[PDB]
Amino acid sequence: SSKIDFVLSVAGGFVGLGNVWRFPYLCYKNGGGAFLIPYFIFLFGSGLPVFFLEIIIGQYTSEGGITCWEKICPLFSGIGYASVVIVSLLNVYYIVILAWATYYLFQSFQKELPWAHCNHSWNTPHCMEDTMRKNKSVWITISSTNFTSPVIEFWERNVLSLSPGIDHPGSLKWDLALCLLLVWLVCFFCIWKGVRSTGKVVYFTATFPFAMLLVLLVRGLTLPGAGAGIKFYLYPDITRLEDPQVWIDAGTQIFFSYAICLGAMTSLGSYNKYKYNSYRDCMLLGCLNSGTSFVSGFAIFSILGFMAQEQGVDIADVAESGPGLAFIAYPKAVTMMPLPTFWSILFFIMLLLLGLDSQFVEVEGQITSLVDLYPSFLRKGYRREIFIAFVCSISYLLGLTMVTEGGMYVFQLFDYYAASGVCLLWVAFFECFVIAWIYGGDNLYDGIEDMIGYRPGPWMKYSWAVITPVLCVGCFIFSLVKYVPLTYNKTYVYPNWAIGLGWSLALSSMLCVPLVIVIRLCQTEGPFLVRVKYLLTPREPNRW
Ligand SMILES: CC(C)CCC[C@@H](C)[C@H]1CC[C@H]2[C@@H]3CC=C4C[C@@H](O)CC[C@]4(C)[C@H]3CC[C@]12C
Ligand SMILES: CC(C)CCC[C@@H](C)[C@H]1CC[C@H]2[C@@H]3CC=C4C[C@@H](O)CC[C@]4(C)[C@H]3CC[C@]12C
Ligand SMILES: CC(C)CCC[C@@H](C)[C@H]1CC[C@H]2[C@@H]3CC=C4C[C@@H](O)CC[C@]4(C)[C@H]3CC[C@]12C
Ligand SMILES: CC(C)CCC[C@@H](C)[C@H]1CC[C@H]2[C@@H]3CC=C4C[C@@H](O)CC[C@]4(C)[C@H]3CC[C@]12C
Ligand SMILES: CC(C)CCC[C@@H](C)[C@H]1CC[C@H]2[C@@H]3CC=C4C[C@@H](O)CC[C@]4(C)[C@H]3CC[C@]12C
Ligand SMILES: [Cl-]
Ligand code: NA
Repeated sequence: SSKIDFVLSVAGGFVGLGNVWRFPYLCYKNGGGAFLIPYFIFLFGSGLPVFFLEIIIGQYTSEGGITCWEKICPLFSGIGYASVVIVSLLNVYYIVILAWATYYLFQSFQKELPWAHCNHSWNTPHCMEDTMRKNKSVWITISSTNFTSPVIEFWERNVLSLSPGIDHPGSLKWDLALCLLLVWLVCFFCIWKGVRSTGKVVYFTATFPFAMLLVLLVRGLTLPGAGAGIKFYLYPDITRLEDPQVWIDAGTQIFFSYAICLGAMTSLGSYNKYKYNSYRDCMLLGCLNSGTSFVSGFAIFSILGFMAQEQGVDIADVAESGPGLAFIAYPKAVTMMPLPTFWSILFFIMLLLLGLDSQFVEVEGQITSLVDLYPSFLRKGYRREIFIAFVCSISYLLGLTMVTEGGMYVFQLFDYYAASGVCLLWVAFFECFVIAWIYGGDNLYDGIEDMIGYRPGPWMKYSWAVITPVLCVGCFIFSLVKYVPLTYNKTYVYPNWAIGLGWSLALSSMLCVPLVIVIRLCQTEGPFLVRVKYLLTPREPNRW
């Protein structure tokens, strides 16, 4: 029957740019092995339980993020508002990764891939072919004067034209701005047309990324130096765990790949029927998502090991410890691959297919949720379409700050602060806090038992009550006690203003929870304690 195999292909995609592009870069920046220990702890202690929580709240209440929270606990409706703010910021920068992929795809159509060789305008006199780096280039006859990879030069110089600092915004790169518009135009048209159902080709869309990843994985494993990369990736370095960043990055990557804390999962749960075994699906899909990231990591690290031994440099220093590692490692593998142009086109098409799907869903979700806040006004037939255009246009302009020559720096701030980090922990802690301690985890378990058919094991409630709170709060405090500034590629120190601006992006979402609480307390009438009590009590969430 293969009912199980059918649902995964049809349900929420278990691959995204977070698997292919966010996970490898965060791992690498944090050491290969160490990152994995907090990552798996978070996956089982917070990630999977929160994922299931969001799906079931949505299923129990039959409502999306903003409205579901109001039913479960009225005073905590701010969690839904915060999720919308986080989604709005994510949509602005997630599409920038796609604009880079589109640029690489246009570049790919040439007979010779630009990143493959070094005789080009962007290339510095330092750049040397990687085969040459080991052979007579590095401290052999003339000592290596900081020689660099053609692929790295293409990314930093042709694609990014990286400025010295966020302080120099530089010129708007017209080519990346046009690529961003193309990605945005596709997004608007698919959302406006309402092209959300692709029953016949959903299979190709699901299979294509996995097939491409398998080819990349085989290429890497067959590449000399793969074992060293796999060891770097697999073997943990404990000293790293003593740093707050590895924990925050690992736990948050779990939250990122899962789309938890964005209000997407509550909405997906709402679509599910009341009597559905969502618990089985959440476990399968969450494990598959994490499994994809874990396996993709083998591919990328085997290539990094190869690059490290060709160049003759440490695996840690071979490629960027920043967003853009995928743009260096995977393109290099393609060059090694026979018929490179063909593989490059496929990889960037895959990157595009994974990202676009996610972006369409996220932007539709943002727009729908925003329309729902004021439905009568925004349900006029023209007005919804105008709203979609407005959201797409405003997000495109903000994205323009990131397609400038100093825009990579702005992108790193957005990736670190806007939809990841303390903001995700804050929303997750609150979702777990309210369900576990206000609504009552056991009370939810009565409802889950009715919906799923069987009472769930003690793991979900313990995670909501203790493990997720302790992991989220502990990581937040640890980061503050041992504070380390965001640094781009390990060598760039962000100005103090930039860190404050990044904090504001994190804070805007975070502040929504306390601010709404205050608004609710004021609006309700009565003695303070009575107000709090009424606001705490659930508004008929069973909806039988
Ligand atoms: C998300 C939106 C609404 C608010 C945040 C926008 C931030 C992240 C973006 C938008 C414009 C960007 C700025 C663009 C131009 C400048 C002036 C320059 O001399 C220093 C960099 C600086 C100051 C950038 C910092 C990052 C920046 C402020
Ligand atoms: C805004 C809508 C119409 C989409 C526009 C897309 C077009 C006009 C943009 C987006 C990506 C751009 C390309 C990006 C890469 C290259 C390869 C380079 O060696 C020559 C320029 C060229 C060929 C650019 C030409 C203009 C371009 C194709
Ligand atoms: C609706 C609102 C948020 C749109 C805001 C668009 C802003 C964030 C984007 C769009 C166009 C961008 C500008 C394009 C060109 C320049 C000239 C350059 O010498 C300084 C940076 C600057 C000034 C960019 C700053 C960021 C910028 C102003
Ligand atoms: C929502 C509640 C918990 C407020 C939390 C605010 C805390 C966690 C945030 C908000 C603003 C942040 C500060 C913003 C700017 C700077 C200057 C620089 O030296 C980095 C640290 C520091 C000092 C940040 C530390 C953490 C910070 C103080
Ligand atoms: C409870 C009912 C009345 C809904 C109230 C929603 C209000 C209180 C919430 C929802 C969205 C929230 C806003 C979302 C955007 C931002 C980010 C930054 O620019 C300042 C805070 C601010 C402005 C928030 C303030 C509080 C806010 C306006
Ligand atoms: Cl992940
Ligand atoms: Na994706």
